Amino acid sequence: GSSGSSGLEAVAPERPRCAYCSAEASKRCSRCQNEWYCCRECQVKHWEKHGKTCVLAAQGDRAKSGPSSG
Ligand SMILES: [Zn+2]
Ligand SMILES: [Zn+2]
Repeated sequence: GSSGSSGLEAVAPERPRCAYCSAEASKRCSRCQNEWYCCRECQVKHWEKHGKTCVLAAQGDRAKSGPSSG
């Protein structure tokens, strides 16, 4: 009996959040698209810092999706 393999750790992903109020982000920076925020209110506030991180980045790889309505 010569065996020994183990590495199937299961972990669930976490939803995005704001950077100022860590509140429901469900939004993306309309400048770099590499940040999350609840509303423009915070975006402006935490802009002095984020700014540096924000770098002109055009849209790249897009995912597939399709919402619905009731
Ligand atoms: Zn916020
Ligand atoms: Zn940005």
